Amino acid sequence: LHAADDMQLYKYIIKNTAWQNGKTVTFMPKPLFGDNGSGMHCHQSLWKDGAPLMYDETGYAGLSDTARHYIGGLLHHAPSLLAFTNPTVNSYKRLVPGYEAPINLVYSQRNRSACVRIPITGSNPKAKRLEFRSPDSSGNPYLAFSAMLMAGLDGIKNKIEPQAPVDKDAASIPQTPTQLSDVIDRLEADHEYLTEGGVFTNDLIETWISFKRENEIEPVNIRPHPYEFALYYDV
Amino acid sequence: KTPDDVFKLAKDEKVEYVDVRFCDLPGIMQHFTIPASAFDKSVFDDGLAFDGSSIRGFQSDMLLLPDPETARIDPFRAAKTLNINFFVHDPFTLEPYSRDPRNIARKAENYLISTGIADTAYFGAEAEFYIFDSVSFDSRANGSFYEVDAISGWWNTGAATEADGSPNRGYKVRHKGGYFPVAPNDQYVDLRDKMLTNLINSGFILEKGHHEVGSGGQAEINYQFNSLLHAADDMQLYKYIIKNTAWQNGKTVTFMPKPLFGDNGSGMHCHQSLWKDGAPLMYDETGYAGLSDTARHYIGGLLHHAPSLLAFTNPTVNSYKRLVPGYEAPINLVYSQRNRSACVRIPITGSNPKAKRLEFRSPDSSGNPYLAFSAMLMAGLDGIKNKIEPQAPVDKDAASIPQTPTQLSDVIDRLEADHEYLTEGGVFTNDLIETWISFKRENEIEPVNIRPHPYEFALYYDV
Amino acid sequence: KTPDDVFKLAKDEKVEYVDVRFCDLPGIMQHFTIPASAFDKSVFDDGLAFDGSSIRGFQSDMLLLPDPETARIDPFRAAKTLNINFFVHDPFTLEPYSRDPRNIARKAENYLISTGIADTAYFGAEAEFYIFDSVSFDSRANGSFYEVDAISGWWNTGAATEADGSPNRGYKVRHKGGYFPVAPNDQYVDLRDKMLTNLINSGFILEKGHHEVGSGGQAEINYQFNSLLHAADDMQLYKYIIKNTAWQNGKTVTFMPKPLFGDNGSGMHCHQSLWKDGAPLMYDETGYAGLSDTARHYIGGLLHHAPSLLAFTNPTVNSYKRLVPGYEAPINLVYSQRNRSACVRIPITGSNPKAKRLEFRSPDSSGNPYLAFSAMLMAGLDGIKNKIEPQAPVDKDAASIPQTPTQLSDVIDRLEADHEYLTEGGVFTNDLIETWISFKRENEIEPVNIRPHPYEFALYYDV
Amino acid sequence: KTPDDVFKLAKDEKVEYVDVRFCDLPGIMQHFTIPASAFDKSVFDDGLAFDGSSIRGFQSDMLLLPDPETARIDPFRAAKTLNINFFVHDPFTLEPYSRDPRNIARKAENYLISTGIADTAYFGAEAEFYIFDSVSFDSRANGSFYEVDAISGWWNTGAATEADGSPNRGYKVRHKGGYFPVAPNDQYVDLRDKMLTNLINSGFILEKGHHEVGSGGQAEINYQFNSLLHAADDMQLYKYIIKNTAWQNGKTVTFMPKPLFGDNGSGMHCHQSLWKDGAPLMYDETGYAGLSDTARHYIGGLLHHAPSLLAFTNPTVNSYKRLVPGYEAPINLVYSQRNRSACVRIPITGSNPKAKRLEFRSPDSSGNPYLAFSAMLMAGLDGIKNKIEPQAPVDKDAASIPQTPTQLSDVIDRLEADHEYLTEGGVFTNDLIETWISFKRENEIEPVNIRPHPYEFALYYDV
Ligand SMILES: Cn1c(N2CCOCC2)nc2c1c(=O)n(Cc1ccc(Cl)c(Cl)c1)c(=O)n2C
Ligand SMILES: Cn1c(N2CCOCC2)nc2c1c(=O)n(Cc1ccc(Cl)c(Cl)c1)c(=O)n2C
Ligand SMILES: Cn1c(N2CCOCC2)nc2c1c(=O)n(Cc1ccc(Cl)c(Cl)c1)c(=O)n2C
Ligand SMILES: [Cl-]
Ligand SMILES: [Cl-]
Ligand SMILES: [Cl-]
Ligand SMILES: [Cl-]
Repeated sequence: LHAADDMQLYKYIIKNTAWQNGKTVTFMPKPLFGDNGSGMHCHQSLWKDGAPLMYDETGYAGLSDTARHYIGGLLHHAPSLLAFTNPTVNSYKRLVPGYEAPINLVYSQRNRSACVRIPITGSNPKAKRLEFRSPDSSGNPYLAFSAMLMAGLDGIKNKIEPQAPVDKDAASIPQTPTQLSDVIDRLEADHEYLTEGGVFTNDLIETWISFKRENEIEPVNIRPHPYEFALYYDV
Repeated sequence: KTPDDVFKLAKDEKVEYVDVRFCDLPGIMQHFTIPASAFDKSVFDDGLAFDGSSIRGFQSDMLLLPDPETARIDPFRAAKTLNINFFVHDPFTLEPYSRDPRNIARKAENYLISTGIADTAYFGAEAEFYIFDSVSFDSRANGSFYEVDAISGWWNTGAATEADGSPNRGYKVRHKGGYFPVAPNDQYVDLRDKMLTNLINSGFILEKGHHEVGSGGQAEINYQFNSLLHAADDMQLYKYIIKNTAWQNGKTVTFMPKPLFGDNGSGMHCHQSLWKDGAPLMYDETGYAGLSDTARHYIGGLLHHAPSLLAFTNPTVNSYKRLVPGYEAPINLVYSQRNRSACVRIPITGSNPKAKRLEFRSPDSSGNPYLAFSAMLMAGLDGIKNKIEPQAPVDKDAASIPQTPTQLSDVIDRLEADHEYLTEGGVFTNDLIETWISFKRENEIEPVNIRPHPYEFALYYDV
Repeated sequence: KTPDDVFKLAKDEKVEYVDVRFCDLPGIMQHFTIPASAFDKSVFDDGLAFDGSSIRGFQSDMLLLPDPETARIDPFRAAKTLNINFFVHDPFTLEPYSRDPRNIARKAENYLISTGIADTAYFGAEAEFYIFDSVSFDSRANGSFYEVDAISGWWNTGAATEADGSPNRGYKVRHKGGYFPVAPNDQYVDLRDKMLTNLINSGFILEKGHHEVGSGGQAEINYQFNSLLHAADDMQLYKYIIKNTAWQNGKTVTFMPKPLFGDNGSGMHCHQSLWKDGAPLMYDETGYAGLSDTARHYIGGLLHHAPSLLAFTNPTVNSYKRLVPGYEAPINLVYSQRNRSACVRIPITGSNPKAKRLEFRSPDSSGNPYLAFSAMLMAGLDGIKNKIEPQAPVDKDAASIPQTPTQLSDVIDRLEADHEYLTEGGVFTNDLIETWISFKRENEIEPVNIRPHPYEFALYYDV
Repeated sequence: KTPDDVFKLAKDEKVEYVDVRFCDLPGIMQHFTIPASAFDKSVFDDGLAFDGSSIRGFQSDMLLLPDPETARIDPFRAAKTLNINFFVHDPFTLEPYSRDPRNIARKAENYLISTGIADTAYFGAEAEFYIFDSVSFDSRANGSFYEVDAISGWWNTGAATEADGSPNRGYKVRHKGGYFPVAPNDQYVDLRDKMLTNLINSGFILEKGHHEVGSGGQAEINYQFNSLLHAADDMQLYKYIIKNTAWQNGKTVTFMPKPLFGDNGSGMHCHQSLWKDGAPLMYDETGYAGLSDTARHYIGGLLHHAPSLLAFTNPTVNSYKRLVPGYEAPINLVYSQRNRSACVRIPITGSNPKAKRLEFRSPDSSGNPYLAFSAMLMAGLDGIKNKIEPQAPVDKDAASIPQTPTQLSDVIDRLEADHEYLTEGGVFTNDLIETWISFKRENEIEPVNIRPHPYEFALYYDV
């Protein structure tokens, strides 16, 4: 909760420092074509009774059973999870099918192209964690962090096993969907994990799906893109 | 029309040049020019040699053979010129080149004959366009824009003076209740008439049921149908004449499906029928809407293959701004007689068997009529061969009725998954289909996809 | 054509002035004018005297003798004028001046005869050019620029209004799939036709295989080949007609190899063949690609001497912006039948022996066709005399294949190291070759070299 | 200087932030910032972790270790900041990363020791720069420009008013006979003094023989030499202080070799000497110009390896606009005592053994001093190990004397062919040299090569 509060305050302070100094800031995922997008890397760990739960010397990359299953949840639910972690049409201009894009549904230790990265922290158990790389700053950190935790928890409860990790840089590796409308469809089809313990309600999820369809997806869709004039004016 | 007819036309009209025209893959006509004195019998017999990376459009020698039916005097070129369309052949083998759209249309017609189902496929097209005064656009790292404009555009009622500094005289607003008001609301009468005149002078046949229509800056002139290949030739010539009549009169035309947001898109309604031994095949008093078994099965093919068929009939990203999920949009995969919202409509023609036909309403003018008409025929023919039964027709205006896909990328995926019907008889080749899929993915779908949309800034700049 | 033919043309056309033309070293035609009334037999017999620092281009008296085959009515000059090309002779000795490019082309033709190898060398050239609306540039102590522009240039899609304040009407963008679209995409149709018409009226022969082509602002009109000297005369006249047709219609043309960055360069494909006693020498059914021993050895010479040959066929710094190490560039020192990437291509002409020839693809229009065609013949002749065997031909599209050098300074070095083949029969003299090497080094290579390039500021200002 | 010294400086100066600096390959310093409160002993012992695609410059985790000798208060940053340079290490192995220029300089120093030839290599550099008021440039399809400007530039004597509309007050023209006139001809006195003051405040030592000099917009401030690595650190800090002193006073500085055509280029004269056990190794009364065997052999190495050495000392395309084949240019591969035109000069220092050294005059400021100094040492050390004998020195002012290559592409070729001396002791690795060769070819040489130069339009538009 307070991490999300911190994010809101971060954005507030960044935007207003700029504003007071005659500038203007955007957190939108992709304001510049042919230049770096803006992402939000999310580090996550679970703790119990003041002790870390993610570490195990014996597991791959120092990961416990609980950690691996959490990852299992993230990767399995990713297509729907992006409805909160990457909630805008503009998000999918960053998450693009042919680059360094964190769109590959695998976990890794070296591959700066996987959804989930395990930062190298050595043998210090406290530092062990997972970094979800896909998200951006375009939505709601309260909802995004919550949704991530719910995916992880569903992964633990159902002992979901993730695909084998990939440490080297074809059609074998699954992708995150490439459009908001697709991820909204996936959210509609698979939101059971979010309703566990009444954290998200069906009512809220349906509202979110409606809002994005009617206010965001469709209004962009019906409006001719300037580049369509370059392509097609003279057909 | 024969070679001798063409030479006679050349001599009578005192032609100075001959323009050698051939169609490229996306649907733009290409040309080079030769002196009339070099246009003789050896052009029809041996053909014209031309560099084959130039004929192919990518970076070997090709041979061009003229189609005498397509010969027309160019009404725009100062030097008296005869335009003729050609087919692309391999120089060694004389084989029709498999990626020349005109060959594909010819192959489609020959295939029809070879199945014994019919001997002629007739296509009639009604194509809309917009007349503008100006267009500009660009796409940069830090920004993007487009702007189309017209003196009489309804968005200009507030202008203090026109672009040339002359006064605003009004008569711009579109009213409820009537789409086709008389002058001065109609501000394009004389220009449209010039287009009409040029079409009639260029051999277009306008008779009963053919008209010139205008609504704001939008217009349409329809004309007599033709057999498949020559119907597509007619469409190319139509576009050529409309664009250049506008150009010569200080205007600029677009056939793009959706140039204006919140205004009518531009469609191409395609009428189709099959004929054998001078007799129609679509009629039967006893069938629904007067349709024979052959007609119903053709419809079956159209509706079944529609998701992939749109890759040719609606081949651009901009197409899907017209085919939009919540309007009057011809996106519903049903056939009907009253519903101006179904893919296939059966125009009401009474009991005259000759007039019976089907109108495919989804297409637009943004692609290649040679490929689009061919693709439509192939869908229909696969429908007949496999006796495909269409869903029950719908004559009344929920989740029950299937839709056409809503994005070019989706219809390209569907083409990839289901193009078997197009390869029958070698009309389309797997090679060509794969090329078409690549081209649309790399040059159209992806380049639009990676570029932020202006409205994304309205929605998201301040997230 | 005889002197009497020329006098008859002068009298029939009511010529008022005769333009005395001669070629300078780099390749620009020079002139002065005399009244027609002073153009008589004594011009052909004795010649015209003219100050010989003026004829030579540097700072003695020279004599000019007319070539009757080059006589043409000037279609641009208001006062009726006859243009004729001349040879430069020493007044005392009547010796052909060794630095007049026209003499060098004549010497090349006579040398051919004297070797007994053949009696006629035919050259066919296809030369591209760009049509622009404007050009400006300068080079100062603290800055430098150039800018070429055209209303219809693809970089101008975003212009609010045109340079004259008229509205932007679009149709500027180059599409994938087709290089030669019809109007209105083709925005130079009428102007190109005017160029074509002027060429035909000026005695150029356009028959089977000859065409007018346009792509954006780029164009080409090819025409019937000719014997070496007169083929080069034809090229000079071609450029003259293209440039001035443009000029009279408010445009400006350039034949420079590479005016546009990231767009097609302008090349000059050079077709060549040798003939003896009215019969072709290049054909043999049994040889690869129908090539005789004489043809293959000619190719051997072209490829062996290519690095030095480019000093005349690609004689400018700007040439090497077209001949660039990573493209479709005709820079690969091989011959081929399919590979549009080899220096020498053998056009496919079937079994007709007369049509067999070789196409040297590397050259551009930036220099001197008299010197370029001569230099090409000498390379081919040295190849025959020494029976030089070319590498195995390549019909498929690594470090194995040798390249043409990539800079003018390199090819000038190679010319300095290997010009023996040019001095055979005294066609080129050592004196001339040394002068050419000096000129290019001091006036072209070095002046470009010492001037910072604008992109160096992008790369390095902040180092 | 020790870690404790640095902490003491941080505390005394009330530093708010620490700037973590590391050098990229081409030679620009990179940084990120941490709060001062996180700058403690664990920074020196364990280092700082940072994303290793960010540290590497291409698209794994890297560790950064501070060099206490490089700590300096930033005089420009409003928040009180301490700048420190770092070495890049692999996190797992603690191995110095082989492509961090700072490590390379360190490896060079350690290698020297390990050969027993000497224990310390001293480098002194004199680097010139230009002060301008403005710069702009671009590179587009249809045109290209750059423009640098200064109110007092000699090309501006004719200006009716200055850029701000204030009157032209003259005193701009450069006169014959004196390069360093006093004010008001000298229009940068106060700005240069600010630069001088900032250097002194930043730990630069200026004593006997050190000065501030200005000529038009050009300037130089030299300062006490240092051991190799730290001399390169000093150079980076020098450039930093010059550029930002200018920036804070509304000006803009460039260290590019040749910003002005027909005005002095900007060079970096590099003084070098070897020392062992606190004693000089370069002196010998008996040798020519007071040079020991070790010195002469070092020179031998420099002159022998110069063609490849310039890949680091003169690493840009713009470098070769200064090193031009017909001037005072330090391009002659000889050593001398009087000839201000030789690569290596021996400054006259009399019989004081400590002062004896060699000045390499060819280099400029356009690259990476860490790599340049290292490469120079390696050439010298290869010269000593193989007792390379240099050509006879030249004290008088033809084709006898060898030149440095005249183009970056040539020196890159020479580096590719001869880089064995750089890999001795693993100072440079083959991997790094290949990367450097690729980088220069793909990002610098080729991009300049493919872009038409403005002067080509002057020369060739009308061919
Ligand atoms: C009226 N119409 C249109 N137009 C409808 C109005 O817009 C122009 C096309 N297209 C038609 C028809 C049309 O009537 N038919 C049927 C058809 C076919 C061949 C013959 Cl000989 C005859 Cl007499 C009739 C057709 O087969 N097609 C394709
Ligand atoms: C078609 N062509 C072209 N053109 C190719 C198309 O562009 C213009 C030049 N150049 C040719 C040829 C060409 O055919 N020949 C061979 C040649 C030579 C002499 C005679 Cl009498 C005859 Cl009938 C044929 C040649 O020797 N040359 C040089
Ligand atoms: C005067 N100078 C310059 N400057 C010349 C004027 O511009 C600044 C560099 N650079 C020098 C020298 C220079 O004197 N030396 C020799 C040297 C080396 C070490 C010691 Cl302890 C001493 Cl006392 C002298 C050197 O080794 N280098 C590198
Ligand atoms: Cl979407
Ligand atoms: Cl799409
Ligand atoms: Cl050069
Ligand atoms: Cl270079």
